[PDB]
Amino acid sequence: APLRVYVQCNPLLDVSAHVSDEFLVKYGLERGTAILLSERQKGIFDDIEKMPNVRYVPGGSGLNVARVAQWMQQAYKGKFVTYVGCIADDRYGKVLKEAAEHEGIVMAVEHTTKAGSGACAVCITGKERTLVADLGAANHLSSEHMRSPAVVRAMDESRIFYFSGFTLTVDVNHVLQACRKAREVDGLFMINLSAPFIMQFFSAQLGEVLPYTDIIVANRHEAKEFANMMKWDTDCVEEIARRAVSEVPYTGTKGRVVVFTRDIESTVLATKDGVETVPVPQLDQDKVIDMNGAGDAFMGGFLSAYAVGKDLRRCCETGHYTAQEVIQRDPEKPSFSP
Ligand SMILES: Nc1ncnc2c1ncn2[C@@H]1O[C@H](COP(=O)(O)OP(=O)(O)OP(=O)(O)OP(=O)(O)OP(=O)(O)OC[C@H]2O[C@@H](n3cnc4c(N)ncnc43)[C@H](O)[C@@H]2O)[C@@H](O)[C@H]1O
Ligand code: NA
Repeated sequence: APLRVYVQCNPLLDVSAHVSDEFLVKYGLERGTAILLSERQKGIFDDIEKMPNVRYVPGGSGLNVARVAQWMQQAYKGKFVTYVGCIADDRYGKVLKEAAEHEGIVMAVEHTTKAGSGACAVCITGKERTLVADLGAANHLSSEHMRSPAVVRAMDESRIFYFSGFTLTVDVNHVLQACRKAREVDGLFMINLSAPFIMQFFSAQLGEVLPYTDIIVANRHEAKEFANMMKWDTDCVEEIARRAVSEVPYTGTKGRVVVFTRDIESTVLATKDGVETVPVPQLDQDKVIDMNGAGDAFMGGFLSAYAVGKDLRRCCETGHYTAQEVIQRDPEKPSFSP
């Protein structure tokens, strides 16, 4: 029976379409990056929606992670992951809540009338996806909600706490509440770095949370951006991981773990005990489809194995399995267990 997992992020509906390179130029976008919607992107949602074959699917980084983790523990629907974020009681909000609850996630979400539920433009150019997130309701997640009975109950019963780095743009204090709770319950606190812009523009917030963070998960690019933020003169992912273990402030007792994924190259796994690499199983690249990304899916599999007490390398193997499944989607039960 898996340990209970608490996930917090921004629940967003993904609005996905294939766009031209000129579409990216028009909107001031850098291919393959994620940003928050700004005035520079005025009109982008109307434009993408006016297209053929646009898709509307529940998204949000942490909600993706929660759904992949729950998919790996289907005997524990209602009894495994609780997700916290803020939505409106609108069409998008109802769909995000329904998809997650149908899958067995407990959706301890706030409702606001201050903005409509968030959405993310997912602009697909060949093999790459460029993401523009309009948080809407997600940016209004309140301290009142964080102290509400449903949320405190969920935190009290959970032993693994996962926040996306994307939460750092809302209110760092919400994150710190979970950081302190993880200590209270002798649990684990984990964050993903989410995007280079987190390190570029939310470094103060990230700095507040890192000392309380047991496991830091990122990809190759975010690891290099983290090195840049730290002023570390290295692009060596193994070395960046080594230094994030021992040089980034840490006040916990569970042990600091750093996990940096490298797409087809091996995943870097570091602890006080040393640095290892975990190979990614060979996959025919003609099976990799341009629909889904791999990062949240990796994190979902990682948490599904961590929750049942598997060693760190096995957690990585499980994340590779789930990531490889998700990127091949154009599937009822997993064919791999931690
Ligand atoms: N402000 C915000 N707030 C909240 N949500 C927000 C937000 N902004 C955007 N979002 C949300 O973000 C979601 C999309 O997130 P996500 O699903 O994570 O997609 P992504 O961010 O585009 O991730 P990448 O595909 O680039 O993966 P990665 O670089 O992290 O992993 P890696 O390549 O190392 O690969 C990892 C592993 O996968 C496997 N793998 C990957 N590629 C291959 C390959 N080609 N062949 C074999 N294995 C592979 C390997 O095992 C590897 O270790 C959307 O739903 C959106 O709503
Ligand atoms: Na991601």
